[PDB]
Amino acid sequence: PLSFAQQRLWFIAQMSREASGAYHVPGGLRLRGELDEVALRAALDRIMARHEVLRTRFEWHEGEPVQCIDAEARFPLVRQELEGEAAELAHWQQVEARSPFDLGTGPLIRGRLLKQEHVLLLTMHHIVSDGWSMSVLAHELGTLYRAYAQEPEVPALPLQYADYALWQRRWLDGERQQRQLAYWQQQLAGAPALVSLPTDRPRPALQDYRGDSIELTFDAGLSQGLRALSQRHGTTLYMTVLAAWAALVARLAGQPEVVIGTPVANRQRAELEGLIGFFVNTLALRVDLGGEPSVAGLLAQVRERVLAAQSHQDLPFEQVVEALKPERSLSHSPVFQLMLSWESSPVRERSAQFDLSLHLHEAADGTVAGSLTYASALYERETVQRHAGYLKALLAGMVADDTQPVQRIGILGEAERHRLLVEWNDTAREHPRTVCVHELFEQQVERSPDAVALVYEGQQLSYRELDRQANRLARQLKALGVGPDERVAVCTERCLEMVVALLAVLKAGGAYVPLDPGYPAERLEYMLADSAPKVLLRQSGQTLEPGAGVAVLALDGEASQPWQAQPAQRLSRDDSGVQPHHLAYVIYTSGSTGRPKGVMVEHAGVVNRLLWMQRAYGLQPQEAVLQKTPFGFDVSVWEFFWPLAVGARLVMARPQGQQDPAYLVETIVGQDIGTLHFVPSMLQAFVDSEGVQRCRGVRRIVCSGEALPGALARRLRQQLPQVELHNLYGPTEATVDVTAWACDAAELPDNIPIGRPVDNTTMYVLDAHGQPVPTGVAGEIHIGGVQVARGYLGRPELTRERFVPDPYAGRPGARLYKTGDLGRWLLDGTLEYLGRND
Ligand SMILES: Nc1ncnc2c1ncn2[C@@H]1O[C@H](COP(=O)(O)O)[C@@H](O)[C@H]1O
Repeated sequence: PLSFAQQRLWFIAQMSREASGAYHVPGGLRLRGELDEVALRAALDRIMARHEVLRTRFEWHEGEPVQCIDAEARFPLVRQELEGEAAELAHWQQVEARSPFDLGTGPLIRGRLLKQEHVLLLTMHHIVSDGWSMSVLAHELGTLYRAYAQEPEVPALPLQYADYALWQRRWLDGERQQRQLAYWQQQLAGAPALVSLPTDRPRPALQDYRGDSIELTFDAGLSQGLRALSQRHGTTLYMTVLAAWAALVARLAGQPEVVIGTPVANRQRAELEGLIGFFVNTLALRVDLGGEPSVAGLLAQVRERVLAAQSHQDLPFEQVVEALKPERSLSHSPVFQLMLSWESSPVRERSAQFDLSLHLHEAADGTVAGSLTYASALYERETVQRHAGYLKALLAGMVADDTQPVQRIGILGEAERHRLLVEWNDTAREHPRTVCVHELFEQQVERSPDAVALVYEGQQLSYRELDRQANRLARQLKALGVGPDERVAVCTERCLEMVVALLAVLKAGGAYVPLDPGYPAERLEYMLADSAPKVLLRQSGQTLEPGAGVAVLALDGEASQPWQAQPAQRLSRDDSGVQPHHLAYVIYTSGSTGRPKGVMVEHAGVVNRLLWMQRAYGLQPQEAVLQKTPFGFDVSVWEFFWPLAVGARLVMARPQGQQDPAYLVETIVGQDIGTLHFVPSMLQAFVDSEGVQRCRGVRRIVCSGEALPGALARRLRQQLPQVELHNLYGPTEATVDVTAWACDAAELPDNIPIGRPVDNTTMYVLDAHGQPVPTGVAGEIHIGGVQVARGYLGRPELTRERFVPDPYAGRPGARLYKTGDLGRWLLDGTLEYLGRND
């Protein structure tokens, strides 16, 4: 656990170390033949004196750096002889390119050799070489050894690198540099500053240069098909791969435009092709994927922008970045974060200057091979391998049909597709298919009839007492026409009679409609008329009048005494006639602006939601739950019926009690509350409230409704180290909650996942065309399974738009709910909430 200054200074110190080796040009060469250590010195010294760059040093001389060219050129070759094989070669080769040079005075190109089988290692500094110059140096060394092996004084160089540098000084000052600057500032203006590729970990504040790589090859079949495809469109094999990778990245990142950089040799004139020195320049290629282009159309755009880029390749890329004046970040590279390098007809790269670096070359077999180098801090290895699979899949689709929309080509492999759709939705759990919500309570009454069921301000009802009260009212409801799918509105503040009413409606075979008296009269009257209930159960004191032939029964007070004359025996299953597919409640949701919609929720889904909750958290009969949520919110559904189904007691909070910080803590302590709910905003008030640390008896805090910030979860641990924090997600249209995540990791992330689907529930992250997206890609959350509600009461058109057929359940008639929520799968099979679709 380092401090902030130490962690910063560590990343600052280790950034320089890994980047210190990134300014070298290594190269290996195995020498087979006769042991000819005599014919090697003249071939190495002649090549040194041939290129005045290799024997050039640099000094300070009053304000600016200057070049100090020397006369004689001697080669600094260290000699050894190793016993161990693989482990020894990798160690000597690593420190060969890792041991720094002396740019001040001394050599800048080293060498090591050891043994009729030798190994000539060569390493140059980037200020006097590059990738092209390394192969030219080995090209020259092979000829000079051959001329020695047959024959002294071994074609002369046509131009000096200082002549190139002197020409560049005038060109940078000329008006051709100003035109090339004007084009690049035009081409890259307003381009996206940072690619939003899905990362397995959040981006570090300081760019971590730790890298790794994977190997990828295109077989001869795909390689030939890409050659033929590119021939049809007048593009090179590089333009085709560039077009594919950009389309893939734009699709994965959810961005319309993608900027990909490419190292260019920058030896335009045929005069500098044999020269050694720093010549590479970088070009930033802005590829647009908007408008759903076709494979042919995208290839035409890339072909034009690559040709336009290669015409303006003299301008140094540093002057492009300086002109664009971007918000330079310490966390990512400027202008682009992805590089594609292409070699034509080395050690494993562990340094990552960019997020992804795709290196590809054309092999001898006609196949295309290379590597994909990734930043270890951002991506796991399996993510990068899936990324490489997408590219190969996208390339194959471009060959199979170059007229289709490029952004709709299938890229998912069958393994990942089956994992997303099936494996991560393996939630089937057998439950009694004929049990209704109230029957869960009735089964518990028989097990513990004298146990405490309800507590409200010094009043108590046992399980038997509560069941008999509900039976009496349920028989009165039956006498007023309450039955399957019929609604019973309930208007009351919290009290014992609130739970009597809810249980009585379910026992009578109907569905309850909660009417919170705190809402405006106009709102209550709309819901009362929209639901068209048979009966209105009303607390004494409430003045809500339905008219319209609706029967009004008093819920408490002297006016409720008549239905106490009803027998307290239970109604038979044939008397109420209710079944799990019948409605249990209609709870109105606002959604946005306009009239609220009544969500019709059936018994079977509620039973499944309650049975899962007990399996996951194991509420015991001696525990207490706090009823603090307004009963017009469906979170109250499990507050009511979870403890009553398992034997625990439900403590009804004082009306508007959760808004008093003193009352909440005092009630938690005074009543031994073990489980309660918070929306994240009110959990913040709880952890900031006086005396929250007194609540060490709390067992479970369930959080839902809003995004749960990781900092709040971590803050709750410091205040109540014993409490289990659980993040639950779900809309009303899918029965309260459909995913859950326990916040029990030793280190909690800033984005707390919403978790994994609950029992008999499926989750899908789909694109605009209803197709599953790769792991980590954002898409719209769709919910399947038994908890999907029946629909919106009296809104068949809206029901049809949001409750769509389920093509993935493998059973006819199944339906999905389109949530309007954005989410993504994490690589560990957990879901992450990202926001609203609009
Ligand atoms: N754990 C959660 N994290 C983020 N948003 C949530 C969570 N739970 C619920 N929501 C949001 O609340 C909506 C449902 O609210 P409601 O239907 O009023 O219960 C969801 O569609 C989400 O937008």
